[PDB]
Order: sequence, then C-alpha cells, then structure tokens
Amino acid sequence: VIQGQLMSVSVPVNTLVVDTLSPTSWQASTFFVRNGSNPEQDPLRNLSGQAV
Amino acid sequence: VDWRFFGRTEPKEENKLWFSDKITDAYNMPQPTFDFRFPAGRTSKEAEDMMTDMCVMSAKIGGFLPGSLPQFMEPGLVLHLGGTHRMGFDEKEDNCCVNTDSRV
Amino acid sequence: MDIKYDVVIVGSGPIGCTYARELVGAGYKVAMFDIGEIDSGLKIGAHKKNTVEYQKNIDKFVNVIQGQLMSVSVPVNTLVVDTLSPTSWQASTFFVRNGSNPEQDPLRNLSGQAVTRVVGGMSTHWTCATPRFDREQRPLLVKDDADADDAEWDRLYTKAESYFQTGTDQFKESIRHNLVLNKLAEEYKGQRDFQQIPLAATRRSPTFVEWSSANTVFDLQNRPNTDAPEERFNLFPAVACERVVRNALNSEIESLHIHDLISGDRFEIKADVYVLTAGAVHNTQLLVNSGFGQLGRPNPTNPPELLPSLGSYITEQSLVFCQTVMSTELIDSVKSDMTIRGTPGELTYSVTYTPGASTNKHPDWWNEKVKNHMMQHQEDPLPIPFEDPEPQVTTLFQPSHPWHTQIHRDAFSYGAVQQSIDSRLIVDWRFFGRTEPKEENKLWFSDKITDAYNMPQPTFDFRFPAGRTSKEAEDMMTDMCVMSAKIGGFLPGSLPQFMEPGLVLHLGGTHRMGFDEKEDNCCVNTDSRVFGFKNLFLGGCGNIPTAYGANPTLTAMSLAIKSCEYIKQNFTPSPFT
Amino acid sequence: MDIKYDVVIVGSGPIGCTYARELVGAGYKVAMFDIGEIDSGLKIGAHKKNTVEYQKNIDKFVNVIQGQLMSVSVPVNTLVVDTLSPTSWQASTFFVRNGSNPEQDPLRNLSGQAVTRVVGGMSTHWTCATPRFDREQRPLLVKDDADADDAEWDRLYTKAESYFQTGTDQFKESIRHNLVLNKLAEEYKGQRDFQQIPLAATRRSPTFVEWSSANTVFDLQNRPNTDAPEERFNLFPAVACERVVRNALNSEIESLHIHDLISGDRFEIKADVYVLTAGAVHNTQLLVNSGFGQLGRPNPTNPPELLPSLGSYITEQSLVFCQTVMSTELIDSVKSDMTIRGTPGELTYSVTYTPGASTNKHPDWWNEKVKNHMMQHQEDPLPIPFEDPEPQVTTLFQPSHPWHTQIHRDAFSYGAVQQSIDSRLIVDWRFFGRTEPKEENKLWFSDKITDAYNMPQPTFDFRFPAGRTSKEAEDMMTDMCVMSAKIGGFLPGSLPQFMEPGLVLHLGGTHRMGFDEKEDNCCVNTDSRVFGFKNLFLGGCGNIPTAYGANPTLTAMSLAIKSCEYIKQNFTPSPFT
Ligand SMILES: *Cc1cc2c(cc1C)nc1c(=O)[nH]c(=O)nc-1n2C[C@H](O)[C@H](O)[C@H](O)COP(=O)(O)OP(=O)(O)OC[C@H]1O[C@@H](n2cnc3c(N)ncnc32)[C@H](O)[C@@H]1O
Ligand SMILES: *Cc1cc2c(cc1C)nc1c(=O)[nH]c(=O)nc-1n2C[C@H](O)[C@H](O)[C@H](O)COP(=O)(O)OP(=O)(O)OC[C@H]1O[C@@H](n2cnc3c(N)ncnc32)[C@H](O)[C@@H]1O
Repeated sequence: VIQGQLMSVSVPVNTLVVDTLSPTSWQASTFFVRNGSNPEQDPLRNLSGQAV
Repeated sequence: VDWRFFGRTEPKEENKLWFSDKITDAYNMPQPTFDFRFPAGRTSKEAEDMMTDMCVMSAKIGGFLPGSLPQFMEPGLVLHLGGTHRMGFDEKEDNCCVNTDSRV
Repeated sequence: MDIKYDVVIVGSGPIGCTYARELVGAGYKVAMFDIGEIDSGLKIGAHKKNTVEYQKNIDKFVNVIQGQLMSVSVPVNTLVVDTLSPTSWQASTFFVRNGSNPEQDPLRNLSGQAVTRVVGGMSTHWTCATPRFDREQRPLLVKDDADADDAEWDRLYTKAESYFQTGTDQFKESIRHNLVLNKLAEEYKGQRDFQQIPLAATRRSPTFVEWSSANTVFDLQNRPNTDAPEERFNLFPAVACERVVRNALNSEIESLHIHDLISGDRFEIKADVYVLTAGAVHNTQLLVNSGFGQLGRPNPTNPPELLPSLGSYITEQSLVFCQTVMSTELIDSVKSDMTIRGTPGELTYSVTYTPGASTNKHPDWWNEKVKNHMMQHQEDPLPIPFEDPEPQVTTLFQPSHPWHTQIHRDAFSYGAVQQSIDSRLIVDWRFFGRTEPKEENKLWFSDKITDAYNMPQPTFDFRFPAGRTSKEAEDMMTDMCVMSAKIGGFLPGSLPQFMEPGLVLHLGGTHRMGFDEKEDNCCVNTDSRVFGFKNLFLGGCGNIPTAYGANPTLTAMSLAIKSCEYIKQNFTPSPFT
Repeated sequence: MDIKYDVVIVGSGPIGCTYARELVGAGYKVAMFDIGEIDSGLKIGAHKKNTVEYQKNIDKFVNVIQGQLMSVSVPVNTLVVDTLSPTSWQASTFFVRNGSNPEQDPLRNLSGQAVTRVVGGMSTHWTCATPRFDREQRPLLVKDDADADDAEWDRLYTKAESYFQTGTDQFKESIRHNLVLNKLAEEYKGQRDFQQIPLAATRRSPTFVEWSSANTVFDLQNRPNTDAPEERFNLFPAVACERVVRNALNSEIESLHIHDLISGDRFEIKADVYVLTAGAVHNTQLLVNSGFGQLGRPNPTNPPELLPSLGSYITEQSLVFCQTVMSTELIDSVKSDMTIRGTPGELTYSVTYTPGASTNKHPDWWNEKVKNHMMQHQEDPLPIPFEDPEPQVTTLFQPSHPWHTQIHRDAFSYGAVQQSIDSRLIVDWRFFGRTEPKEENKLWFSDKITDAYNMPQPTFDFRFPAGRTSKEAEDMMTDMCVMSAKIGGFLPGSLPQFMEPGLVLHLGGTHRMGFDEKEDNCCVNTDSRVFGFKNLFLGGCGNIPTAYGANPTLTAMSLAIKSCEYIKQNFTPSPFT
C-alpha cells in the first residue's frame, strides 16, 4: 500500500545495458530520455529514494 | 525486530532543490531536480558513528537477520526533507523564506 | 633460449599445435611461444576435464571455464551506488576504473567475448564439438570447380579429424542420448536428420571420456627426446610476443619481438617462417601493434598502407539457449519393454524383459541397464541409470534451418536453484546462427589505452546486421522453442534467451582469407599467407571469411593443414645440428 | 607400483609433504598416495595462483577455488518448483537426488564444509596465512611446565615456518597496507598491536608473489634423481586409499588397501609405517572404514571397541565478513605531503614534494610513488598507484579480543554488482572465532549411503555450543563493526554477516590429540601415534583438540614435525639396494 502511493520525485536517465535483446528487436543507439526520466538530474547528487 | 537510526544533516547552501525550465512532470509542472550530497564534517562523522551505535546496541538483543544486514538506505527514502522553504527571524541574516508566523 | 629457428609459432592452442605437428614432423627446427603457462598436469596442454574428480563432479567444471575467461573489452561502469556511508571516498564522475575500456561504446560491444592465456589455449576447457561446414558456410579453396573444392575440403577435414580424434560413436550406449535422438528423428521424419555431435574425444570406460585438446594434436614435449630423437621443438611458456618486425619493402618479416614475463627482459627472435596463432583477437592485436592495418579509432580519411581489411567484417554467431525437463511420455518410454509385477520395495517385486525380441523398441544393452537400475534401486522413481552418459545430439545446418544445433549437457552453465530437479531430466539446447560479414563490424585497437600486458586495448564496434542475419536469429529462437517442446518443457531459471554477444566465443573474420586482397577484401590467401609477405602466416578462426553457424575450430585446423603443405614446399629445414 | 615400502603416506597435502620431507631426507623408502591428480604445472603440488595471468587478474582465482571445493554433506533439497510445464516429469516426493545425503539434518550441518582432491591438496589454492597459536589456543605438549611447553612449541614452529617459507615483510612497501596498518595502530595505541599477517610466500618482484604450497615443503619429484641420488620417494596420484588392516591384537597395522582409479584394480600395500594425512574429514572416513570408532548413526548403547572419541569433539570456527570503502579522510592523507600547481591534463601541471622534510607525514618512497602516479595518470582522481599491492593486516588473537583477524584482499569472494567501486578503495575483513569442543558435535559416516568414491558418506551433527562460543561470536561481530568503521563504511553487497558454517574450512578435532586416551577423550598421543598401534600416525588439523581462532595449518605442521621425530627414533630405514 505504501509503495503504491510513493511516486519518485526525480529519476535519472537509465544507463543499464541490455544486450540480450533479439537482433530483431528495436534497439536504441543512445541512452535517451525515457520512462519519465529527468535528464536534468546528476545521478550521483540525487535523493533517489525521495518520493511524494 | 526492526532497527532504524536517523541522523541529522547540517543545512548547506549548496544542497538544493531546483525546478527545470524545460522538462515537466506528469502534471505539466516544472520538474524537480535535486543537487544534494551529505555534507562533509559533522554530518558525515555523526552518520558513521550512528551506524556503529546501531551495530553495538542491536547485538544486545540478537544477531542480524540474513537479508536485512546493517546498511544505509537510499538518500531520501527516509522522506524527512526539510529546509526547502525555511523559517528564520530575518530574511537576509538567517537565509530564509518565512518568519516565525510562517509568513512569506 | 636459442637465437635462430626454422619456424617460430606464436601461441600453443590447437591451431598452433597443428602447425607444430606438421612442421616438427617434417624436420623443421621449431620454437613455440605462449604468453600463458603450463597448467593442466604432466600432459602439456591437455583437457582439464580429463580428471577422475571432474568426471565425477561435472557441475564444478564451469568454475574452471570461468577462471580462464578474461573479458576482452569492458565498458566504463555507470551503475549507481548510493548506499555508501557518507564517510566513504566517492568520486563525482564515472571515471575509468577496474580495467574498463573508455573507448568502448557499451551498446555496440561483444561484451561476452573473452580470451584464455594458458598452454593449450581454449582447448584445455572446450566442448570438443567438431562439425564440418557444408558448402554454404565454407570459403572456396578452388575457384569455379565445386567438385574439386569438395574433394579438397574432404581431404583436409579427414586429416584434421584424425589429429583431433573426432568420432561419432562415443555416446552410442547412452540411454538419454538415444532417447532424445530417437524422439527427434521420429518427430522430423522426412524433414531433418539427427545424429551425434561429432566430438573430438575417445571413450575409455563407460564412465570416463578422454576429451581431446591441443595435447592430442601435438604432445608439446621438448624434442629431441627418447621417442623422437630426430625432431627439434622447444616450447617457451610465459613469453608475450609483442610484434613481428617488417622489412622496409613490406615483403618479409625480419624478427619477432618477445617479452619474457618471468625475467622481465625482451628479445629479437629470428626464423625463416613466422606463424601467428594467438586467437582471432590476439592475432589482430599483434599485427596492428606491428604496423599492419590502422591503430586507433577507425577513420576512412586516412586509409592504412597495409591490410586495409584487418579487423573489418568480423563475425560472431548469435546464440540462443535454454534447458528442458524431460516429458512424462519420454520417461515412461524408457521402460516400455519391461514387464513389471508388484510394488517397488516389496519382496515380490519383479522387472523383466525378453532379450532379442522382435517387438522390443529398445536394444538389449538399454533394457539390461534399465532392469538393473530398477531392481537395485527401488527407492528411486526414475528408470534412467545414475551413471548414464549425457545426450550429445545435433541436427546440422541446412538451407531450411540455417543454424547449428546442440542438444546436450555442457560443462558451462551449471547453476543451483533449479538443482531441485533431478539431473537425469535435464537437457541443454544451444542454437547458433550465422552472421553476414559487414565492413562496419570492426575490432580495433586503442592508441592510448593498454591492456594488462601493455598492449593496444581491443575495442569492438559490432551490431548484428539487419536483413537475413537478424531474421534468421528470430526464426532460430522460434525453432528452438518448437523443437524443445517435443522433448519437454523449459526448466525454470533457464528459459529461452539470447546469450550476451560474443559469449559463444566463435569470433571469425578478424584477418580473413580470400583469393585476392582487393576483390575479396581480405588479409591472407588460401595458403593462409599474409598478402605481400613471403614468410608470414596466420592460423585460426580469424581466417574464416564466410557466415557460419557450426563450431569453427575443425575448419580452422583444416586451413592450417593446407598452410603447412605450402610451408613444406617453399622452405628448407636446416640440417640437424 | 611396487612391493614393500618403509613408509606409506596417504595424501599429498602440506601435512603429507611435511612427513615426506622429514622421512625421505632421513633415508626411508617412502611412497605417497593421493586420490587426486597432478594439477599445477611442472612444479608438482604448487600454488595455482603462481601464474602471471592470475596475478594480473586476481578477480578470476575465486573460480579456481570454487572449482575444486566439493561439498562434504548436502541435505535433501526441498525447494519447490511449481512452474514446470504440466508435460514435464515431476516426482511426488522430495526424493534423494543429485548427490544429496539423506542422513543429513539440514539444521545441524556444516553446509560450507568442502574437500579438495588434487595433488598438493588445499595448499594449491589457500590464502597462506600462517600465524602461531598462543598458549590459550594450543594443546599442551608438556604437562605442568609452561616454559618447557613454550620452548618445545617455539622449536617446532620455527622449523615449520622455515618449510613453509613464512615471513612478515612481503607487503612492507604497499601504500594501502601501510595506510590501513598505521591508522589502526593509531586508533588502538596501547590497547591492541597490529602487524602484517604472517604469510607463507616469497616476493619475486614488485608485481609477483610466489605463494607457498605443498611443493614448497617437498617438491614431490620421484627420487632417486640427479639432485637427490640417495633418496627414495614415489608419488602415486589417482589412487583412492580405502582401508588400513588391523592385526588380530589391535596393536599394529598389517597393510593398506588401495584402489587405482585409472586401471580400476585394487591392491594390498605393505610398509613398516603408515601415515594418514588425508584431511580432517577423510582421515576419519578412512579410519571408520577400517574398524576404528563406530560406523553409522551414533548410539551410546553399543560403544565402539576402538578409539571411541573418533569423530566427536569436532570444532569449526565462526567466521564474520564484510568489505569497506576507504574513507575520504584516509584517501586525502595519502597525498598530504604534495604541493599541486596548475590543472591536471595540462603540460603546466606540477606535483611536487620535499624529500626529507621533517613536516612530511610519509617516507620518501611513499611520496615518490604518489607523485609519479599523479603525474603519469592525470585523468585519475585517486592518489594510490594502480599496481599498489593489497593490504595484509592483522591484530593477533588475545584474551581481551579472542578472535583472529585478517584485514586484507582475498582471492575468494569476487562479485559483479559492486565492481562499480574502484578496487583501490576496497578492503576485506574476516574475523574467526574459536569453538569449544563438545562431545555432541560430531562427524559420522553412513552405514548405507556412499560417496562418489563408494566410501561411507560423511554426515555432520554440529551446532555452535551455547555459552562462551556463542557470546564470543557475537562480541566478535561487534568488534569488526567497531574496528572497520575506522577505515571506511561497508561496501553495499558486502555487509557484515556470518558465513555458512564450515566455509572457513578449519575443521579440527576429528581425531584429536591428548596425553591419555580415556582422560583426555582423544585418538592420538603427542607423537600423533594412534593409541594401541605401534605404526599408525595421523597428521592434520584433526589432531588439534583445543578451541582455536587462528589459521591452523602451521600448528598441524608443527605436530607432524614432532611426530617424525618419534618415527626416526623407532623405525630403521631399509638399506639402499
Ligand atoms: C572456452 C570455450 C571454447 C570453445 C567451446 C567451449 C568453451 C567453454 N566449445 C567449442 C566447441 O564445442 N567446438 C569448437 O570448435 N570450439 C569450441 N570452443 C572454442 C575453441 O576452443 C576455439 O575456437 C579454439 O580453441 C581456438 O584455437 P586457437 O589455437 O586458434 O586459439 P586459442 O585456443 O585461443 O589459443 C591461442 C594461444 O595464444 C596464446 N597467446 C595469445 N596471445 C599471445 C601473445 N601475444 N604471445 C604469445 N602467446 C599468445 C594464448 O595464451 C593461447 O594459448
Ligand atoms: C580452500 C582454502 C583453504 C585454506 C585457506 C583458503 C582456502 C581458499 N586459507 C588458509 C590459510 O590462510 N591458513 C591456513 O592455515 N589454512 C588455510 N586453508 C586451509 C588449508 O589449506 C588446509 O588446512 C591444509 O591444506 C590442510 O592440510 P592437509 O595436508 O592436512 O589436508 P589437505 O590440504 O586437504 O590434503 C589432503 C589430501 O589427501 C587426499 N585424499 C583425501 N582422501 C584420500 C584417500 N581416501 N586416499 C588418498 N588420498 C586422499 C586429497 O586428495 C588431498 O590432496
């Protein structure tokens, strides 16, 4: 219940590597802004656990 | 038994909450961005001394549960943010936003 | 250490040992250098699996494999660790650390790609699958004469198989093997052929297989010796070879610069003939460090003076993997010749079959094993003997399924949360696709960043090519899903998936072969001779210029055999002392 | 093979090699048998970490170790997998499978306990820490004379230290080592003393350390040879020793029954002297299989004829573990003597210091290393050189802190979530607690279930004794949390934790030593002679009867040296034929 109503304030751009996609799948050539990421955010100067 | 220790953070001018002039959140509002580091000196020192204290104290009750070993939580998971619009007596001398009647 | 040799071979894997076997045998004075050390026992460069302990504890050999795989190129790490103590030193950037390569784009890598520096190279740990390539996968050796090209490949393959001790009958008395093979043969009756994976291996007993390696090809002992009093060979382990020195005309190699890693010092070693068999990656690194191709980030504005195709058109295979848990119908079929009376555990319990009956679905050897296990182990609920050897099944590459298949039990991938399931139920599935050679797919070497041996850091610029390569990969994955369902369902934790690029370790095309340097965009001819150079040869998967699905080693060895024939015809062995 | 030996030694670990060094050197005709095979290159029994490749890729050796640790007792798996395809075969019970031991209570186990089957034993992979036990941890060799007991232990330890090549200077010029050492010295000034871990090793160069092994003690080459022409030794690898035969009176050993694993044949070997050095677990196994102690599940109602304490009073240490990330404070102190002009990356950038200046905090050699690193690698944010050797710090066991400590970088434990942090920052902490011998803590061997070598399956019945052992273990965990915080905070993924029981691999007391078989509930005397038996000797950690925290190998070796003194006094070498 708690997790279902804590929305993250500021989530950095995701840079996890996923290299086991099928060759056939659409694949990014950059770590572009997606899934609600905030491109302004320095991931090492964040309160990543902060939520509203 | 759960053990939680909360340490205090020295208020620093460089630690900031700001808002983007380009990126917006799900309500079309200027998106919040943090520029935050636990201050060096007392905050950092107290924070490690606090870890030790928990480790010492909890041992009088039992050993740690596997899976829940002593750790620092992600910054902000505690959800006790303060000082974003702080109170003081005087706007310039106390670097603040409201007086003691919470008036801007 | 001697000053002058007839032949000098860089690297002691199975390709390097092919050269040594031919040239030492023909009376050349041969020196061989390896950067790695004598490792796996008194038989030098032998298979590490050939111990009693590993064949009794097959789950543990994965650790041996992982222990000699060193990642080729590891991007800068950008994982966020934000639960450190405030007191801990933390940098403010994802700086270059821990052997990372800052030249490597993480989205265009072969992150699974790895190297092995030990005497015997990767043949101390490999799976020993040695299939032949059919026409559609192999380079031409003779132009415009399919039949002569066939006869030449057959001749080389026959020789290579003989050096490696390749056979197809080591698993003929395995229940699990024949169970799976027979089922798949039936299911694809009139559509696909199934057989045992050709394995470089010899059975010694029903519980022990002597797996082949570099040692099988050439035993790596110094000569002259008691059993070979007229041969000359020296192996120098822990010697990093750093470059071949070109003459000013680029017509011949003048020496080999080495670095002895025990003593610390460096030498110039002289030979009539120089052979590079340091692997697809390290052959190329040595060549680039020697002035071939182009150092640094590629740029077509300043095209290299030598071997412009070096490090281009690199191929690596797509690999899909899963494991299955044998079906009820298949396990029940193991005892279909048995008459069973009473309950296990009771005094009255009886399991029999009629030996040599026309109506028996299984041979006498199978039924006898099953009967004995069921009688002697009545607590056990499975009809498969505890000591039954693993399955080793393939349906080889064909135009209507252009992928290699392995349906087997690999030493690699052992894991233990799904080890709640009886190992007798488990079968591995590995499908390998082929990859079109494309100019943009490159292996190149940093002009600033060095590896752990002070050499130019390897960097990949690789993506699986759109078109046929990508389509065939998706069709393959589907094919494995369809085929494996015939045997059983997926084992949880080992669900169908693409493996990380390069983890298959079948890299080819880094120094590819062809008839003509310009027209075939290549680095060596069909004698494996570097274009322009009289006395420099390259061996290994790096020569293979085509899109191939099967394991390449045997094909590489065949090419090395042909290269030695050229050497034997064009260079004179020195007089014995 | 051969007929008759003076001395026969079972096991080629460092303890077996101690008996070989003494006895072969004293003129005895010695044969040694090991169930495992030659595994570490041309130097028989050597440390597998002594290759250039592993000292450059220290992260990979963890695999080598894991690859030769076979779990002693694995309980029946009851993990539930319910997401199998309905089509897959599934059993309706958690039946005995995959090598599980059904005798094993999963809650009274040493799950982490494991054994190595290779020539050289566990010394082919061990960490090499060899500290002495003080009085409180060690068995008495002399009654009622603490100064004579001290002198005897000092004499034996000194000889053992010489065979193992023990020293405390191999890491003296590491900045990380001294960074840590000096900080803890300062923090605990006048309470605890800190030093380098005593290590069986010899430094070969700034980057290479020759770790000691069995090979260091005895080279294991067959004698007679060129360098030992009047010595007689034969090593026989891949021979499972199965039984020692007791004579009618239970006063002597008549023979040893072996199983050659290559041929499959079994043999009866005769000698004057029989030495069992097969490890704490397999010594017991072999003895129980030979009619000593009691076969099968324990029952008091029918006590054993011989050696009733065999396999009781077993001890294993508690082990807590974490890793830390160096504090900002300590990192900054590394460069405190530097003056910095200009910006890094420019030709104008200048890092200097003043040699011999009294205000300097660090010696000249330290400042020279920092300066050169900072000048040569200006894009690096850390002042510690890339090639700087790991820390090797300990505060030895004392009454006020009765645990052994290692503050260091171990091969074991290398992960991949947390390799985001520069390795120069990371330090390992391992505290080892002592365990009181209790009769109810047991190693016993199944009368029905067998192992991979068809021997009685080992089973543990072990829990950490209540009282002092438990209290000390928790105080120890606290001690590590308090101490480690002086250096840095915990590394995420490597938080303070107890390790799986038996992972530390320091099992002792399985065939324990004492003066009197009845009064001291023991199996061997102080010459390691089995009571009642003139010519049977046991060597290894199983002899140690005490609660001990420190690494036991040096102590067991000291015991074997004492034991060889008795043998030399009581058996005549056969004449050199
Ligand atoms: C790791 C592996 C490989 C493998 C496999 C399974 C595993 C786990 N399964 C295979 C299979 O079923 N069928 C097959 O055909 N191949 C399979 N492989 C790969 C196979 O082992 C390799 O294709 C083959 O071993 C390559 O042979 P090659 O002789 O060309 O090269 P190598 O084995 O990598 O050894 C090269 C030697 O060179 C030494 N070296 C490297 N650099 C230098 C320098 N600079 N100086 C001196 N020596 C050098 C390396 O030490 C190595 O020994
Ligand atoms: C694995 C390990 C061990 C270790 C360590 C770190 C690791 C990763 N760190 C240590 C340390 O820092 N300090 C220390 O004192 N010890 C440390 N250890 C443990 C140490 O390696 C062992 O205590 C030591 O090696 C034991 O010596 P020992 O000679 O008594 O026993 P062994 O090494 O286990 O060798 C036994 C040999 O006997 C053979 N064998 C077993 N059964 C049979 C039978 N039936 N027949 C014939 N031979 C047999 C085994 O093959 C083995 O070679």
